[PDB]
Amino acid sequence: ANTGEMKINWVSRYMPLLNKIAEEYSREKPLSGFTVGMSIHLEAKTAYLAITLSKLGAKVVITGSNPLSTQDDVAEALRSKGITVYARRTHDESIYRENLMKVLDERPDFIIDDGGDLTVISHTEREEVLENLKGVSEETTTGVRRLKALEETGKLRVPVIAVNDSKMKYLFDNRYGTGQSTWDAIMRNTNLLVAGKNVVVAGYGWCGRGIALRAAGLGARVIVTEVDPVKAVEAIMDGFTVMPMKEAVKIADFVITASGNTDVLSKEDILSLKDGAVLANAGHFNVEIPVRVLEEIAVEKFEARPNVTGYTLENGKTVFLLAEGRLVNLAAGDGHPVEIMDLSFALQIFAVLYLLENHRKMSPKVYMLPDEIDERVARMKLDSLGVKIDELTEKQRRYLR
Amino acid sequence: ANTGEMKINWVSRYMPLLNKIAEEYSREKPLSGFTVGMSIHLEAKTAYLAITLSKLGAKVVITGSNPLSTQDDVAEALRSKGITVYARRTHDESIYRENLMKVLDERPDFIIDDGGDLTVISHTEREEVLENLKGVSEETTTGVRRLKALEETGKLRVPVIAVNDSKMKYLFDNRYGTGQSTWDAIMRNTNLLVAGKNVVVAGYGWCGRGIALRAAGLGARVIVTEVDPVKAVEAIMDGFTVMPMKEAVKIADFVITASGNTDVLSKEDILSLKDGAVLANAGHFNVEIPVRVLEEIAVEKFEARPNVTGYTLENGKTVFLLAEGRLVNLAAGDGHPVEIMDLSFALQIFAVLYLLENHRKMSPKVYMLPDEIDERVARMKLDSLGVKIDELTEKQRRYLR
Amino acid sequence: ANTGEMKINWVSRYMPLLNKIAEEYSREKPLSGFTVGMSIHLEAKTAYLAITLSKLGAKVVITGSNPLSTQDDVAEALRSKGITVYARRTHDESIYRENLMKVLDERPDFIIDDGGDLTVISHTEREEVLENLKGVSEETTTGVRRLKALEETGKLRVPVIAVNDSKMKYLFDNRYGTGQSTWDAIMRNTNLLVAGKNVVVAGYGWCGRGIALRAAGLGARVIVTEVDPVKAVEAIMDGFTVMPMKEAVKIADFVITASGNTDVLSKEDILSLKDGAVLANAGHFNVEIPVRVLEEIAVEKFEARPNVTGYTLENGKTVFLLAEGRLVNLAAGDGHPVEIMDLSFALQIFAVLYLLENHRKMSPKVYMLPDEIDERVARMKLDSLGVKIDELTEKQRRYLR
Amino acid sequence: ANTGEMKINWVSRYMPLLNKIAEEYSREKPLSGFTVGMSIHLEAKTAYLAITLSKLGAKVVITGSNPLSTQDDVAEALRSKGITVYARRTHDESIYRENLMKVLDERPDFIIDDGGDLTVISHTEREEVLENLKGVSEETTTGVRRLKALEETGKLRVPVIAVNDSKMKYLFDNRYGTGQSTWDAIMRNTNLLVAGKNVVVAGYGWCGRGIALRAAGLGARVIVTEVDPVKAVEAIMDGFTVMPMKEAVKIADFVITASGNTDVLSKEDILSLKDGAVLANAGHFNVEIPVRVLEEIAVEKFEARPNVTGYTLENGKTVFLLAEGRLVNLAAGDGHPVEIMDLSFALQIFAVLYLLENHRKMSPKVYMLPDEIDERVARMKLDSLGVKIDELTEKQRRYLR
Ligand SMILES: NC(=O)C1=CN([C@@H]2O[C@H](COP(=O)(O)OP(=O)(O)OC[C@H]3O[C@@H](n4cnc5c(N)ncnc54)[C@H](O)[C@@H]3O)[C@@H](O)[C@H]2O)C=CC1
Ligand SMILES: NC(=O)C1=CN([C@@H]2O[C@H](COP(=O)(O)OP(=O)(O)OC[C@H]3O[C@@H](n4cnc5c(N)ncnc54)[C@H](O)[C@@H]3O)[C@@H](O)[C@H]2O)C=CC1
Ligand SMILES: NC(=O)C1=CN([C@@H]2O[C@H](COP(=O)(O)OP(=O)(O)OC[C@H]3O[C@@H](n4cnc5c(N)ncnc54)[C@H](O)[C@@H]3O)[C@@H](O)[C@H]2O)C=CC1
Ligand SMILES: NC(=O)C1=CN([C@@H]2O[C@H](COP(=O)(O)OP(=O)(O)OC[C@H]3O[C@@H](n4cnc5c(N)ncnc54)[C@H](O)[C@@H]3O)[C@@H](O)[C@H]2O)C=CC1
Repeated sequence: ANTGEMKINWVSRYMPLLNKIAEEYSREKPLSGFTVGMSIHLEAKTAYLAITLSKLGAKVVITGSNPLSTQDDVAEALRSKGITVYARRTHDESIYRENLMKVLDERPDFIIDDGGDLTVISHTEREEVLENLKGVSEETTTGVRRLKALEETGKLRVPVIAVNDSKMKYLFDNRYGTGQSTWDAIMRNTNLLVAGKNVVVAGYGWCGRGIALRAAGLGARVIVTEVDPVKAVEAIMDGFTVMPMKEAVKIADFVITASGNTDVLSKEDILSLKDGAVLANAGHFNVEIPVRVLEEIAVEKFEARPNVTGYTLENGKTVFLLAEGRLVNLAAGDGHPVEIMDLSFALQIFAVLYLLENHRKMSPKVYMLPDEIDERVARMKLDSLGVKIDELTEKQRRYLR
Repeated sequence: ANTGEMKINWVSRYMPLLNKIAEEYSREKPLSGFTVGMSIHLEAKTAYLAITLSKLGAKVVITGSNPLSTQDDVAEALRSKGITVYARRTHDESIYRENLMKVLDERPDFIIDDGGDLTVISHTEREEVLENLKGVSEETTTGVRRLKALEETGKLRVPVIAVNDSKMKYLFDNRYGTGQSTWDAIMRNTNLLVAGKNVVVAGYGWCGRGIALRAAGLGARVIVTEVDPVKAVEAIMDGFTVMPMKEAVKIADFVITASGNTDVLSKEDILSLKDGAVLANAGHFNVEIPVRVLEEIAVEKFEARPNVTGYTLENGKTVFLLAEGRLVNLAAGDGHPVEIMDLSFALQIFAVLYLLENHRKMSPKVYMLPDEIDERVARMKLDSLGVKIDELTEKQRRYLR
Repeated sequence: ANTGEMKINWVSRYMPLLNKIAEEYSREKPLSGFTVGMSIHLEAKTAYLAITLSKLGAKVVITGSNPLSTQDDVAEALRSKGITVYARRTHDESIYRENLMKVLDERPDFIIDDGGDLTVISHTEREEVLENLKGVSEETTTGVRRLKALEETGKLRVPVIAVNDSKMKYLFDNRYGTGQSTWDAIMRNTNLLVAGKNVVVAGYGWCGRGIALRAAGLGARVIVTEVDPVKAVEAIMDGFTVMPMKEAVKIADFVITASGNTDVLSKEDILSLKDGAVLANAGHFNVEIPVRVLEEIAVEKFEARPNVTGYTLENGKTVFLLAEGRLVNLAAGDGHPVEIMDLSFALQIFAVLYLLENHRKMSPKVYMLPDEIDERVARMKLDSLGVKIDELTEKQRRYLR
Repeated sequence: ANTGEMKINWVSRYMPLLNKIAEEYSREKPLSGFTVGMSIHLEAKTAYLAITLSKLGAKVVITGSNPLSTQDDVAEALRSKGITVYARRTHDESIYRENLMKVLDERPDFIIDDGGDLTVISHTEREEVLENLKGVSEETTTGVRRLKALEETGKLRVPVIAVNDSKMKYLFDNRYGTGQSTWDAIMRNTNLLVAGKNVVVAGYGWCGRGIALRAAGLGARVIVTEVDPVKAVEAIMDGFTVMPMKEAVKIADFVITASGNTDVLSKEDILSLKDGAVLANAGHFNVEIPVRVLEEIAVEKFEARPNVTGYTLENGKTVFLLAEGRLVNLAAGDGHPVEIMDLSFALQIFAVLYLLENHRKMSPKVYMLPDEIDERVARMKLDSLGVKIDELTEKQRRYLR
């Protein structure tokens, strides 16, 4: 309450956008009477999202998506601000859906949820809320995948706004954010030098490039592994070396998966890995780096550092795995940078305020964030940054037509 | 003939893809009987395109998009290889359309043309050819704009393939190509230092970024001007400074337009320009930098260097303009790098070989290059580069589904 | 003991050089009978230095240069390996010199000390040890400053080797090390975004450039402030913007002192600092950023984050200070990267083994590390990195002469 | 005269420093009566050096160090400004020393010469001038090598100032200058793509790093070959890959020597070079890349492009050599960038004005440029660039002491 108060005060002074949203809507309180339910990693940052939603006059009901990572002192700071928060260090799967169930026990008008776990529970086990439910906002990718399977099978009966697709998210979340946060998680938990070390990045998309770029930034010799030749050729042009994972693994000092795939490393590769090879996953679930395969194949297994688990193999070489193969920057770092998140939230807060406005006009279909929002957030960010860009004149506006 | 022969031998050893296309189709000669007509900047590189088309068994009939000489040693080298080439020797367009007319006087099956000047002449003044004409390939942007105005007004009656849109073009043409070639044109014609000088780049798209990137590569302090906030915000994130052209112009050492616009500089800005400011256009026509406005406003006007024209203004300050405000890397450099062009051509050679195959199956509509070609060219490039990437397995291919 | 054991096991697998020194001298035990005394920041890394010295057969007697930062569990792990370690969370100034006194109470042959606090205590209060004392190694800068004041006043009567000057230290310590460790300390303690933020670096020497470089690496727009025009001119050429601290301070998001000076910021500048400006010192003592001046001028003062202290000023703007103005990467991070340290140690280990060899041959004077050591460590590093460089042939060796 | 006039007008507007030296000494004409003799590559830039010296009131007597590169229209423009210039497309070795002889036939007070060819001719064949001769300025390296062999054998009897050693030259000449000018020479003469190509830089000193840096700048994957492990280790840390020339040569697209050595490539390596490998020398004489060895070993030899000579080897692979193995940016480019040269000149103009002042005070010894000049030029450059740096205060000036 007094610590979780500070963890939020710190975050608060660096969420420029949300503060702007909170002084251009705070008075008009457009979300009064309306109650927003949400399932999301609970910590200082996501909490400021809830707090500014509340500042807009909404009744926020949160669930601790992260049972393990629930920061007690923060959840308590939220309650003392009039925000229903159902979170427990449950650890047991059973208790999660139960909390999910309790937010629905509040029949919300709008829902900003995780992986569609909340909106899907409604459409298949609790239609009560399904009626009062006016709109849904989905940031994840798993979720959007799910809330689309519904739309295609006509089972979906509420408008959804996927904010995972907008050049502003891909830029700040996927590129700059996961880029900085991934390397920060890696060096705060290992204190290894990055300069003059071979870093292998598996996958060269938004995240791959970001991680790669930042790595080059730290002085690393970057090697990129790819499956899509078009990306592989771009990596070359970017001054990097491209090779098969089978061949790269033999020289890597760090290996980072950033592909939305599985088993990016085979028993083979892992056995080629040189001694002291640190592996991290900055992509999907915990399947990019074969954790199961490591566990079995391991002769020994031990905790070396707070977030580093080491595995000694038959070859006598021992490999380290950050955050147990889970999303390294989130489960070992601070997630994304405070302002990076500020923007990823600002987008969601507008996705909600959009659902509220063009409420009815919308039909039970999953919509991609409206391009008008990106333009808005960008202008707001430039504005808080003290940057002013040129405005298109009529001679030109005409010319372009 | 003996010089133009070498200018082609040089290019020839660095067109990896076209040589691959010429030894995997050279024997099978799939373009026999077929005659390809084309309007394109005539020089060593574009000539190797014609030569490899001919290697495939085609009768190539070329027109000199660009005003050449009667004995231009390259044109003569092509003739001595059995390639009808109608080169223009004037500035006035009277003679240009005339040559355009003579390629049609050969009634071609396929056409790789410039700005649609060739395919549009057919549909509106020469329907004879319009029947034998089986397909058209359009690389430009003005052209595709034009050959679309037709399709929309149903006046188009032949399938068209726009190769201007494919991530491979945007990458190699727009980014790395114009990026390198633009700075090369600028420093071979001025020999000024780039390090520690303020470079202003107007526009931050594919070309903007590339030029920007490369400039930073040369040591310049880059300033970006933009109209689209989403791009402007990305420029900040990339470590650059963003300001209005009005404000940047006061400190620029070089100014480079890369926006598809006009009058990126007003009389105002030009008079703010410091003395010795070199301006170049790497974008559209010769209207990005107001050449007309410079000519009028100028107190003096003189040729300083082979491609630099200087204008002394009322303020006593004199500004320089590269390539008369025209596309600087093309009219002052060598166009794009040899292999950059090799790829931009390889794409077109396949666009033609596609029109030939899926010939009839296609209906008088403008099609975007088939994604299967990009994938192919990339694989071919990686292969000549000696790079091998990972192949997707079944566990994963299944997983992704 | 079981935690401090791991904190050392971790470090141990990433100290390539020291392990090499520990298997090319481990058997020969050249430091038997000899006891090494040392005053140094006590933690996992410096401990492995002591451990490998002991592996060489020396009796190591350590003092906790850092009273406050003494990691009990690590000190205890050292003791359980036969290493006298006098460290206490003393906090009281009095107890520091007392432990310094107890290592002398062991009359050492060689001394690797901190700021000359140990060798100066001998020459001015305890000449007993001054006789058995055979050699001294000085890594600091303050120390070497001091142990030179002695040599010049003939008060010094023992050979000293200053390892602070060698291109290998300046490279790994001053450049890459402090460069990475500084940004790591700053982002693990604030989780702020670095991309698209103005970073101001005061001073452009080894450390300035490194910090600058890395900052650029993270996406920041870098501004450099300098007093030596030669450096300032180099910063421009490197693509950065240079201005007076008075002017830069008005736009900085981070300010980092890296000059070996004091009051790099005046009451003035601090009052120009924008709200939320984070300040960090990566240079000398805690005087670069005027901490005293902040404390007085402050209307409020509060702890915001574990290593961030915030000061609200009369202007209502509040500024933050990392690690209380002390060396930010050391007192808020992990000091330098593990391998960076491995090399900074390897150099000292040889400085000792040099004092042992060319023991007598040397006269009571302060010597700069012998260039022969740099060459050795570099070759050892290249070797552990798996890098092989060309060997000069006779045609060339002769040619160069 | 009217062309050579413009080639000089162009250069003139981008020699900020020399213009400043020409309006802070132009009135005072401190070099009246005094005649300056000099042997230097004659072209627009070096000519502006002569012209500003003349502006200071000196009688300039120039020789065309470059017999082949003498730009007639420029030499004639100098004469029409009252400057004795002995230059001829001699081509014949005999005629060079003859012109050298004619500048001495003018008995100069000061000499800015090339490789000591002028000052050494005096001390060994023409002592007449040796008496009136008051001072000598040496910029080269060969020269300084020579004029030192004299000093050591007491044969030297006139004060010499070596401007080749000053951090300002190493910076602008060796680093940024040769760095930009080298890549410009290479891409204006080949138009090959640099991005995504392997660039091998032999030698990692001031020149090596610059070339390397810039190459990375253009998107190349850089490979560095070195003999000094300290540099090799720095290259790794800089994000590059280091290997033996024998191994790098097999994958290079460009090879650039920047070591002050010979036969950086053996018959062996040359035969490993892949087809189309372009080689350039940016270092010493024409012996870094074994031109003689190429000539012999070659099965064919032909001119491919104005500055590219190609050699087809027994293995059927043909390699290209820029500028015949000579300093590539000078003999194939424009030498260094205009302002880079402006600074390298400004330094020499002060070295002369220093010889004039502290004329007698100096004894027949070779002196390294006085650090007071570096400081001066840097301040002058910062000033023309519109940059203002902080001034050290008393609290600090005292502190530092
Ligand atoms: N760390 C974080 O906080 C964040 C993580 N992500 C995750 O990062 C992953 C990738 O993000 P994006 O780059 O935007 O996806 P993307 O589609 O833009 O890039 C994916 C690339 O991975 C490559 N790839 C697939 N399998 C591979 C394999 N076995 N080896 C090497 N390369 C392979 C593909 O060819 C593709 O180009 C996603 O799973 C996403 O959920 C997304 C946002 C933030
Ligand atoms: N030099 C060459 O060889 C090549 C030239 N181009 C030309 O470059 C131009 C742009 O190409 P791209 O960048 O890839 O398209 P793009 O759409 O990605 O770049 C356009 C950018 O310019 C900005 N912009 C428009 N007007 C502006 C103004 N008045 N001031 C500042 N910014 C402005 C837009 O907001 C946008 O971000 C086109 O005209 C194209 O034809 C394209 C390929 C190669
Ligand atoms: N944080 C760490 O772990 C490390 C810290 N250091 C410390 O960093 C400091 C600098 O190290 P170096 O850069 O190698 O010395 P340096 O001499 O190479 O750099 C110092 C620079 O500060 C500039 N400077 C002085 N006063 C200034 C002012 N008022 N404003 C702006 N610039 C100013 C000087 O012109 C000089 O170039 C030293 O005090 C050193 O002990 C050194 C190594 C590691
Ligand atoms: N192109 C131009 O206009 C200019 C050329 N130079 C020339 O560049 C050359 C080097 O300049 P710096 O870098 O300042 O000298 P440097 O000493 O700073 O760097 C030269 C490096 O070459 C390396 N080296 C020597 N032999 C080698 C071999 N066989 N293989 C691989 N590496 C080897 C050495 O370890 C040395 O560090 C000199 O000969 C100089 O005259 C200098 C300035 C301008």
